Amino acid sequence: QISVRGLAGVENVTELKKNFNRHLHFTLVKDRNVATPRDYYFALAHTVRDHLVGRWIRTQQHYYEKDPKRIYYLSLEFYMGRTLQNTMVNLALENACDEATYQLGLDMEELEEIEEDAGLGNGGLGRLAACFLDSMATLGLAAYGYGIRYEFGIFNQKICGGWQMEEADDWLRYGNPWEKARPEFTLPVHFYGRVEHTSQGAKWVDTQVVLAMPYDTPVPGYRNNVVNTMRLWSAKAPNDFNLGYIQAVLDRNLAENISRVLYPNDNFFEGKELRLKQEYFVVAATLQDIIRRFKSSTNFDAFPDKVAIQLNDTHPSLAIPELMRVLVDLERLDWDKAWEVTVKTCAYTNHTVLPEALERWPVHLLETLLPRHLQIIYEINQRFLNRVAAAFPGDVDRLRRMSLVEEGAVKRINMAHLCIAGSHAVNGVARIHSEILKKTIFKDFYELEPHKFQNKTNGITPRRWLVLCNPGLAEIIAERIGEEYISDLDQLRKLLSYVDDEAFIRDVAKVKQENKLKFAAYLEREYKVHINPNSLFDVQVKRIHEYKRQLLNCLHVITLYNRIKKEPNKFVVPRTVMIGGKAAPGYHMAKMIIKLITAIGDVVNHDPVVGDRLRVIFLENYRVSLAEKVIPAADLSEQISTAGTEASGTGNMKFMLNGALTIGTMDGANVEMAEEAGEENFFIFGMRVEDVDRLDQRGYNAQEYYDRIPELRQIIEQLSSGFFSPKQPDLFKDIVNMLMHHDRFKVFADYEEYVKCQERVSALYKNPREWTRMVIRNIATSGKFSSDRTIAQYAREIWGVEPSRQRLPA
Amino acid sequence: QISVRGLAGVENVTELKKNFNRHLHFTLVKDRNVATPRDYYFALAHTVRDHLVGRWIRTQQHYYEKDPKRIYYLSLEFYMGRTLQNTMVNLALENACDEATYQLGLDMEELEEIEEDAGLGNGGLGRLAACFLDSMATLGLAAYGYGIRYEFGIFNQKICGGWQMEEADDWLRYGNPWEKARPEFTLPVHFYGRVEHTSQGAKWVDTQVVLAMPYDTPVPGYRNNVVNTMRLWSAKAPNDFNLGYIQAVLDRNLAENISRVLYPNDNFFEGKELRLKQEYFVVAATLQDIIRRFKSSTNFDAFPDKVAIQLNDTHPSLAIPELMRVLVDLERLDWDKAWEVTVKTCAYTNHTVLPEALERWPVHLLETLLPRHLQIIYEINQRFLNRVAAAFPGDVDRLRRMSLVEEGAVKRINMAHLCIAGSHAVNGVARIHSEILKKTIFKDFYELEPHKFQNKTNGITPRRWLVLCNPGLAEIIAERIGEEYISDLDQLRKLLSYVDDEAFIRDVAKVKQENKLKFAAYLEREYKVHINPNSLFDVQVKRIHEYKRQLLNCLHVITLYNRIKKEPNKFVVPRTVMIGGKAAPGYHMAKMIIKLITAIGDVVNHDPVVGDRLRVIFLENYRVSLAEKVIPAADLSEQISTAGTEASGTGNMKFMLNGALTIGTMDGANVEMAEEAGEENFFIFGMRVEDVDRLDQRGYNAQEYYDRIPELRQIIEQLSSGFFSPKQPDLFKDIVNMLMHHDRFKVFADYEEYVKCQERVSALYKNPREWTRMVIRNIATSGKFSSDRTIAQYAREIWGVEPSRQRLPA
Ligand SMILES: N[C@@H]1[C@@H](O)[C@H](O)[C@@H](CO)O[C@H]1c1nc(-c2ccc3ccccc3c2)n[nH]1
Ligand SMILES: N[C@@H]1[C@@H](O)[C@H](O)[C@@H](CO)O[C@H]1c1nc(-c2ccc3ccccc3c2)n[nH]1
Ligand SMILES: *Cc1c(COP(=O)(O)O)cnc(C)c1O
Ligand SMILES: *Cc1c(COP(=O)(O)O)cnc(C)c1O
Repeated sequence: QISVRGLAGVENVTELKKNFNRHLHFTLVKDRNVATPRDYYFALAHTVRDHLVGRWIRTQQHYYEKDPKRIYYLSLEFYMGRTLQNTMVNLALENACDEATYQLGLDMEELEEIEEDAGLGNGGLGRLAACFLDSMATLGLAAYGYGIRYEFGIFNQKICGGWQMEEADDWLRYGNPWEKARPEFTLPVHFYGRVEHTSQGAKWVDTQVVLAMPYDTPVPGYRNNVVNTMRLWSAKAPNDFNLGYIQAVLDRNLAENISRVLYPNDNFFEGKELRLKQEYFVVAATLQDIIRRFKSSTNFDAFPDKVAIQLNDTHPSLAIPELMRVLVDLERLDWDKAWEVTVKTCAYTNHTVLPEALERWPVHLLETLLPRHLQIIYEINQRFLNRVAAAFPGDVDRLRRMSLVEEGAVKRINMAHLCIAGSHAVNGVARIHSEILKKTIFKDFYELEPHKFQNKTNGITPRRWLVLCNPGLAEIIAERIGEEYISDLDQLRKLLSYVDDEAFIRDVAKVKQENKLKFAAYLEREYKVHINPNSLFDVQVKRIHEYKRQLLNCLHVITLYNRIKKEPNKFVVPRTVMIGGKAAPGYHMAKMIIKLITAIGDVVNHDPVVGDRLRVIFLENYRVSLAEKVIPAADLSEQISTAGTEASGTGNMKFMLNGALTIGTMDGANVEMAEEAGEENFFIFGMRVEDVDRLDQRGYNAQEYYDRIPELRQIIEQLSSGFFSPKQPDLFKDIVNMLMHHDRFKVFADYEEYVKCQERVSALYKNPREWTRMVIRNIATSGKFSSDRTIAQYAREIWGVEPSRQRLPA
Repeated sequence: QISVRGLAGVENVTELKKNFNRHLHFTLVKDRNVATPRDYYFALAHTVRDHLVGRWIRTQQHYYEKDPKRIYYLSLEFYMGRTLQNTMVNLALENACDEATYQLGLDMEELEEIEEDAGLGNGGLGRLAACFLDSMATLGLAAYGYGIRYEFGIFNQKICGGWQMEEADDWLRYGNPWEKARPEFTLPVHFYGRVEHTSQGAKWVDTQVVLAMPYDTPVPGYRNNVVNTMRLWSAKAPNDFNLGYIQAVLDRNLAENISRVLYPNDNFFEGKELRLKQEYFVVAATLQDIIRRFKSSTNFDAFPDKVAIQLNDTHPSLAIPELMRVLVDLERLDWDKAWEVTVKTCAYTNHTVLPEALERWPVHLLETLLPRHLQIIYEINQRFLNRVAAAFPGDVDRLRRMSLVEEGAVKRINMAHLCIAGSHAVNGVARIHSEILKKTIFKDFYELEPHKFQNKTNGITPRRWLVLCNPGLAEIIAERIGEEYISDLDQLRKLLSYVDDEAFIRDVAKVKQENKLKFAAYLEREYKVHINPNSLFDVQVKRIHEYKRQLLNCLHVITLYNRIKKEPNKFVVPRTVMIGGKAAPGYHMAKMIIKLITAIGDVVNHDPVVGDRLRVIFLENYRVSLAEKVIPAADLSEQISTAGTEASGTGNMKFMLNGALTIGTMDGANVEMAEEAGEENFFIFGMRVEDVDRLDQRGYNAQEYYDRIPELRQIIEQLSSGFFSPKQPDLFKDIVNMLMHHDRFKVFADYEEYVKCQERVSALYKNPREWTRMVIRNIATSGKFSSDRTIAQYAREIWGVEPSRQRLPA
């Protein structure tokens, strides 16, 4: 039916149906009378996977014969979401499968909804990994994502009594048609042991062995017949393992626990052993695989011309000492040559400046678990500190601050320092974030090695984040400017000359309305809740965190509520305020915030005076596949972190792409978004970075805001006295308390400017034509935030590789 | 090439090749340049599985429409072995796959060897279950095998320093192309809880829930297009399970341990909780499945006309109280009606009379774990004991002996008594065994209910145990009498009129010789050991156990050795003595026996005076697929258990079928084998049942044999003094000791008659023509021991079902 969904040729359709019935009989062992929709999803999934196969074999083939430089993207997280629609989109099968399934009288859209999210990440970081893979494939790069195949992904979020409950995300229960187990490339990983010295050199002995078994997942490029690989390792016990008898066999669990579960903390370090085992496991098995693949081209000098290893934060920072261990202890290169090889191979992306997110591992942990790596780390440190001493003679304090070893009650290794020492490039993830790295957190490193520091502002793939989740907007755009923008997002600027085209204005607004209608129904059906879809859709979707300031949003919500109650008969632009996100299981305050939100919902949604002027909806189980539904439906995107705390953000970009206006602070990539659209086209409010710092110097006193702002004071009194929790009047005492005495994120500082800015949004919503011209100005300048731009920048400025857009043959 | 292997039609062959390349590309994602033999095995396995599918769907279909009475074979063990060749044989594909693979230049026989044994059993009992399935399918019965899909089967056996080491049998490591996961028919199983009483009735509450997820395996009939199902349950935790966070997820192991590992004790009870959980798990999930299938035909009166449940020993005896629980507590039938339903549904096969193999569960165990079932058991007991009292008034002692509850320091439930009480038929497994049940172990039950007691002598399937493992013998038989014998084994009597046919004599002997050559090479290649293949092949293959008397065999071996040393220049028929079998991991004495055997091998195989007159080979890792190789190669079958201890045996039958003569005691099915062949055609020696009993009454004194038999005394002295263990001279003190003071199995009683009988075997081996006429007389009368005979007897005399041989359509 729509043209960006490709051709539905009579041969293709006939062929898809034929194969759909083949898989149902042969793969699924079902006939047409007993098949459930789950079965139909499956037969469709095997039919689409069939189209990937020749392309996958041919791509892996071509890399063997061309032997280009290979990129290894190492991450503990890959937040994939569903695979079926993405695969159709990338192979131009969407319309033909739609047609094929229709003629068997099945509805594709209904089948698509049965597929489980692969939720192997927490939020922005794992999801960036996913976008990056799609972009690497679309840009023809010989790139491999490497991670852990967790048996349980991010937990499923239930609400009970307005509280978060956690359930295990058992995503493999029904099988994963997308992965291919490769038990033939199983590799040993070593743990514990001790180090002996020979005349030969150091030797790591008496280790426990855990096996790493890889699972391969196809990553198709956008219509280029390139299919790359994501390889994910699983832990398996060896068979002599432990080997009274029964118990030995049952104790094989203790080794396979390494890959059992994703750690669910977003932007927060927890120094547990099982986590460090996860990090060593993925690093050890990957390096052997990388090395094996290099030996099928004695000579390690060429290694950096054949291999780039990108580290996704510090989570795989052990790649650096592991690479040293292999080169020094097993390959017998001298120290300096090995070190040159390592530094030229490795690059580090930093994703955060929150000090509680920075990985600092206790020494006693690394000493029991990885005792050779601890030796290598010390040796790295000593040599690094000798370079600091020679460049800054006498600056003793520099030496202490720059050490990889933190002194203190418990000695720690600062993994970020290890990454900077052992990488040729260190990048941040938006311009302002990269500037903060050079000015504060890594100022010392930057003075030593200015040439290492770079910026690579994040992007999102427009395949999933536009073509796939928003076919109607994709189509009306293609109707005006063609299809070429989908792999060249800068082309969206051509849309500026349509900003006064009456028919374009109408089409952008109609697509938004259709998405609102579709999402409003999805609310009704799956969670029995009624929204007015003429209202403005105010959405804040992201992990629950104090720095992200869902609490600021709550204050605005409660204010609107209080204003309606004071003057009940006054006009007010209707809103639906939707806030969604998971809280880490032990982050008590994030759990209270979820509770505050739903408690506000209970008061607000049941007030008859309110009518349908204000609704507050907490969106349960926020995940990739729910982002695909709500983001196209949003009018207002809330990006309201304290200036200097959100490294980049990427939800922000998703919404700019999809026809929402942004109310945000000058934080993270919001700064670049505003500069691409024009500050007039954005709702900028609040402290700048500079303002937060001025506040830190004289001291943040929240009391001052509470005395000066009567509307703020009423809200605190309401929170305090049990307005929102009449059965437990003191339920929110921890929230009030934090806000008044211990708020690291200056929620009151920004309140007054936020409410004013929220009034300007309502004023523009009153004028549909102008709301939409501004929407057009946003969508039109969202080109920069394509992850294709970001990856082409990594490729040229870090990896030394040319992207191409040229199709491999079919 | 050979005619029992079916047709190799030009269309078939072309089609198999086409599909073989299809699966290699599409299923396996490999091309021809990177494929390993494991890959080729796999593509061949998916190609053959494709031929099963339409037949499987059509069979399950036909049972729904015909609605015949359904048989449920409940066993904790199913010893399957490999599936590929069996499937080809049964679908008449063997020659065409052979041809198809040859033209791709691959050797089928080499691919077949990559398949793992499904070793989900310990020995005779699990293997009988497997033969029974093949026979049920071949006889057209609507039959389902139900068990547990263990992640680890019987351990792999390594020898180190002549000792058994155990390794985990990780048979699913590479996937199982034969099973189809059916996560849609997942069923709850309940554990722990407590019982409340309502006005409604008893109610089992506050239980832990474990999920049972079924895996289906096709069981093809012999060329009849019937394909039955073996359904095996896997344990899965529920998702709210336990649900700080990480630990909850990791603790899902404690529920899934239920299906993790097969208990490895053959013919020995170990009362561990995990085992009782295994037994309840398979019973609970199966009964729900049975019941669900019955409700798609209010009325439970018809239930016994629609369902037979056969219990494989007492291992699923909880079926009986579970069936009561469902009917009484959930379906709300009164007690008596429920009881009538249960007794008419259930039948019990006993497989052993060894008192240490009998399941007696501690009460405190059933009370914590299954507290309602314990109530039901008591109620069953009380009512049963009231029937005993009314039939035998005043016989107080009868009441105590017949109780389901054993009094004692620890109260126990005698599960065998529960089975007899709650079944309409109780059968033993050979005639002499069934007679011992009625005369000793269950004399009291038999006086109460004579009509319940039956015999059903075991059989083996001739598809695996002749056509498949011994194509050459199958073929020379088909050359004379046709192919029809393969599903009608009695037809082998026609072979008696060929007992003086010179060409037949030559062919039987040539096939034996070829098998010896083939097996002798397999020894050379896989385990670097040299056998003379002109020697007589004396094999004893079975689990290692004191009652099976591998020790008797050792004594014979050592005697032959001593005789050669006394008169080194005298002629002696050369032998290769091969003994193989696993020992249960904690059965110390069985572990010492393995050690004695290999220690005898070290002395005997290195004596230059011996030459190649005597070799002693311990065959490592005895399993189904090694039985398929050694049994066709055997000349002499050793079946030498003390009279009254081996319930039936089935190895005995395998060898009669395959051209070995038998030296055995009048135990188990040896008695029927001898009577079918004629006692002249068998090497019968030793105490009868009656003789063992005479010995028990005056007392077994092993000293008396040691004083009277000088050849026996020399052997004990050699064992004692370190002849066989010169570095640890006292290594065998436990063996000598047991033999002298604590031998429950009267090894010395039988020694003297055994050695004499072994001399008669050597005398006949000297005359090839007469050895072979006698072999012919055995193979010719082995018809009775077909498991088709056994199953047709179960079907008519217990299940009330007519077998048919009529093909379903193709
Ligand atoms: N918060 C940043 C976000 O601004 C940025 O857009 C995105 C991609 O660059 O990454 C986000 C981010 N996630 C994490 C993170 C995620 C999981 C962790 C697990 C353990 C220890 C630290 C951890 C740190 N950092 N930055
Ligand atoms: N020993 C008998 C054998 O003579 C007979 O041929 C075969 C089939 O009927 O079954 C053998 C048998 N196995 C067992 C057995 C096997 C596994 C067990 C696990 C736990 C407790 C008892 C157990 C008892 N009994 N009889
Ligand atoms: C894009 C995305 C994120 C990151 O969102 P931010 O607003 O940058 O925190 C987190 N989760 C999901 C499911 C996403 O799609
Ligand atoms: C037939 C068979 C058995 C049973 O053998 P017995 O001699 O009756 O103890 C045990 N194991 C395997 C592998 C078999 O094939």
